[PDB]
Amino acid sequence: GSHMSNISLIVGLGNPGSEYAQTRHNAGFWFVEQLADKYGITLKNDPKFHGISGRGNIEGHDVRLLLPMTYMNRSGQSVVPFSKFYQIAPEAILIAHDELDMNPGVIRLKTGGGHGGHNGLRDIVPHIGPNFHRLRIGIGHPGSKERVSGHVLGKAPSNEQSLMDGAIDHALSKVKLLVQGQVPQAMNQINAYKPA
Ligand SMILES: Nc1ccn([C@@H]2O[C@H](CO)[C@@H](O)[C@@H]2O)c(=O)n1
Repeated sequence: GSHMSNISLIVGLGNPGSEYAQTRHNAGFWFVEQLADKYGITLKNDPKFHGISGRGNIEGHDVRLLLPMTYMNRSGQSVVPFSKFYQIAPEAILIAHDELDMNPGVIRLKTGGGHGGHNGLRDIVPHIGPNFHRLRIGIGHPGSKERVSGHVLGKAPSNEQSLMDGAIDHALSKVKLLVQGQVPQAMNQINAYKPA
């Protein structure tokens, strides 16, 4: 299975389909797809676990990537059985997701805590507990709670998209630390990112 807090499973949350691919709620997909491309990890169809998944080497470590294809609020129906089958403990899991409570261009590595109202995380924490790592990709908040669906299911304006893209790019460069178990250093160096 997994080994200590070397990250060996990286999950990106999002919704399937071209209609959702550019929406803010797919920030985790963006990160994992870009990471897969950087390291040459093939993301292939994985019907058994209701997702797309891959396995390959990141910096000398065997890592698995997962994009649930369940729709966001059923993400645990992919992540939980996958992690159980491969014997990956929460402490070895990184979940990338959009974060309403942070600005575009802000990114943070967090360990633990609740779902913060994120309905993908809400589907995962009850099963595996909170002690997985999160890459919180700021997307901003619409202001009101009745607007949250329109915000997360919206396509950001170009300035906000550029700010998210730069943050995601920065985080990609820090995955080496994570797969090596250097979570403190990764946290410091990811959380210090500024866009300008
Ligand atoms: N055909 C496409 C076009 C874009 N994207 C993703 O949407 C973000 C915003 O355009 C991009 O940053 C990101 O690539 C996608 O996944 N597939």
